[PDB]
Amino acid sequence: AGMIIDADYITEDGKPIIRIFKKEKGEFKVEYDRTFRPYIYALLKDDSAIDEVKKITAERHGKIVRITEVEKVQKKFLGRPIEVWKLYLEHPQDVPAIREKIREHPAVVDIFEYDIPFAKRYLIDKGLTPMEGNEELTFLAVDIETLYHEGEEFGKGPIIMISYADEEGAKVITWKSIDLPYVEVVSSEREMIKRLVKVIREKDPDVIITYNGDNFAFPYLLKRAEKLGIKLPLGRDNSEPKMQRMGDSLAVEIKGRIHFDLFPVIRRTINLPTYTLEAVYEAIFGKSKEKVYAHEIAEAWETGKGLERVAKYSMEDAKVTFELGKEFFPMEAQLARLVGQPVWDVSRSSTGNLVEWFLLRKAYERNELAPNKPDEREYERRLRESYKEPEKGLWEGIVSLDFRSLYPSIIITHNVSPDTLNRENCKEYDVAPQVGHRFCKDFPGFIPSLLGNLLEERQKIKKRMKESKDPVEKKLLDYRQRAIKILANSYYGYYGYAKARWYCKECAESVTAWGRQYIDLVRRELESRGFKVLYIDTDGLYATIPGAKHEEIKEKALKFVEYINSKLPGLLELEYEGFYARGFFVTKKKYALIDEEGKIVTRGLEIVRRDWSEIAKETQAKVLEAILKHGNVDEAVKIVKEVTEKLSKYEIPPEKLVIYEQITRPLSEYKAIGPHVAVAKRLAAKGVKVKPGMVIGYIVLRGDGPISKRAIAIEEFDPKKHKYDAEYYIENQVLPAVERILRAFGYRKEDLKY
DNA sequence: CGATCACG
DNA sequence: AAGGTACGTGATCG
Ligand SMILES: [Mg+2]
Ligand SMILES: [Mg+2]
Repeated sequence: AGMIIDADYITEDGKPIIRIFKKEKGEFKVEYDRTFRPYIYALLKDDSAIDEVKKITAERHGKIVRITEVEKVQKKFLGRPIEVWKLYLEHPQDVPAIREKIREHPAVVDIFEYDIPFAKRYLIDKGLTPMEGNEELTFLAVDIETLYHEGEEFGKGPIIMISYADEEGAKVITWKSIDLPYVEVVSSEREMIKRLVKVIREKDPDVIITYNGDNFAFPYLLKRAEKLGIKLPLGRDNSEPKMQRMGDSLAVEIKGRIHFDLFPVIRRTINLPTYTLEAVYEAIFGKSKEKVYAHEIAEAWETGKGLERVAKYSMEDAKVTFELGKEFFPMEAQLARLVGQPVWDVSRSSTGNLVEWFLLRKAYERNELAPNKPDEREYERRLRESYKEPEKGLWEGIVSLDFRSLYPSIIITHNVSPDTLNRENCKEYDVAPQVGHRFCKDFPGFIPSLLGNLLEERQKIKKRMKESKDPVEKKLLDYRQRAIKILANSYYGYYGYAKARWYCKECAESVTAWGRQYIDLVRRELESRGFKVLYIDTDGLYATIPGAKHEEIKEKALKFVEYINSKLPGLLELEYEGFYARGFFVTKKKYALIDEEGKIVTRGLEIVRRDWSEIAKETQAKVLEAILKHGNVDEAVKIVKEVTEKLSKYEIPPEKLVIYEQITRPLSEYKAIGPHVAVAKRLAAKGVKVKPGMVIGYIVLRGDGPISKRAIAIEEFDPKKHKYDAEYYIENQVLPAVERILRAFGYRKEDLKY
């Protein structure tokens, strides 16, 4: 009746209850369902076996687990009818307890759909789609500033400012006197945290926007709330924000709301060497943002001087986080709806996992038994499966062309699907060029069928946009057709994704083989037009007209795409991505370009990370600037020769030689003792409370042996007594950072010293 | 070398 | 207050 924003489950008297969080004509509504039961499927060697199989037992929470009910069902598997048994369980946590007991059984051929989280199982099976309708959501951006000193335990320093922003403006809560109109002064860290809780409960936002709140703002708020003995009842059910382990990093959920962390979103959507809020804001809104570094914040807080500067930075962090959230949420909301899963989960997923959620829902709709995810063995074998070289030098006036909108059409016309591949007793088939894979034409494949529907749906949205005089629906429909384009263009890549259920190596190669015929046509037609192709990948190409005027290159390129699209049948489409003033290419997905506005765009080259020393990062940025901004590779080579000589002669300040690496576990848990851990053990031995989250700063000293034995804690480094390892900083830091870039110009590691 | 570890 | 724990690249260890 309203708009679904999330779904989860609660346990009551040992039984699961599904919770559906809704927004209905401006109001928060929570619907409960007690009737949905967890299940798996089992393919048996013979029907007789069910009598033995239904009697399988497990143990969970001290008590035994049973198969509640069994049901024989007819489904489709590998494009063939299949008879399997639906095995019902009492609680979803029963599934991981009993699934291997069922799989182990001598009469069970295989088990299926045994790793689908219960709340997602519910949404699929009940045919429920989140984010449908015109329902208007409310938003709040939240940020925090902490007092930090070098290499402190996560949460030792207090939170000193909390900022938030809305359409009503950006505000700061602090516990020191600062005279600014947007600053609220409270008495303590405890009262500042309680004020944020009060702001969230009163504003009752549907969406809480953060910039990396999954790993910084919420874990820190929770750590300080713990130390202070106070609760954070931010959930609409008064629950505290909940930390979820996603990879090695975290994910924070706020119940009844959408915690929208922009950090994974922006990282997926745009290409930047660093994802600082300042770099991101400038990239999206073309406006500069000032950074106030942690050491400046500590100095201002401790001295009590220059606090206005810190409060302005805190306020801007919230204000720009609000603006970025409003910019990036509409597309995440349309992707959620398209795949039929909540924004929380979708905003945190790869495109491959978006495809899998879309396929799982469509598989239920079409009574198609879903394949299983590969085991560790199969996953590694897929990674091991096997399926031009760029022009050297510095090129000017580079035009970029995108091929990606070609592949969905190839999958559909050739019926490329795992269920149509090398079918026995097939009457008509398509044979892939060179590779020779045969795709049955007798029935539309599961994937080609879905893709066709997706593409038809996009054409209908586009037709509705041309015929619409309402700018509000035109905006919404624009996000919708874009969301379809993103999902449709992810299928080619998905066929080759090693963790995919509907993984198909032969599908991916066949699509590559058929796609190549069009790529060779584009290449030939460009070359006859005077263009030189500098780089080609399955995704696109880069070309120039050697020694031509920039507007002439653009005009001819724009005319070229207009022409090719008129020659290519159907929905096969070439796209002019952009233009670059300069660029160079090293190998596949290793290149660097500069646009006409001076913005450097690189792929697979930059080392902007804390585990690389400043000297290596500084040298790399300088080499890229000499090449792209100055068009001078000889300047770049001289930069490297000068830096290495300076390292040899001990002319580089020790602060530019520090390496930072986080401690992620108790020190005794390490299998390999890397330099940061060798340093950490020595600190612990000295009485330092070494805990996970600590970031270890070290300098590699001159000497015999591996680097771990020669690493020193930065706080212990004495320039008089210690001598850094110049050979380590030259060969393991500086030269690796620049050798890949310079290789594009004919230099070897050996050519970059005197 | 393969295993282990960390970055964003 | 559930809920399977990404992914891909590169460096140093053992
Ligand atoms: Mg959830
Ligand atoms: Mg901040």
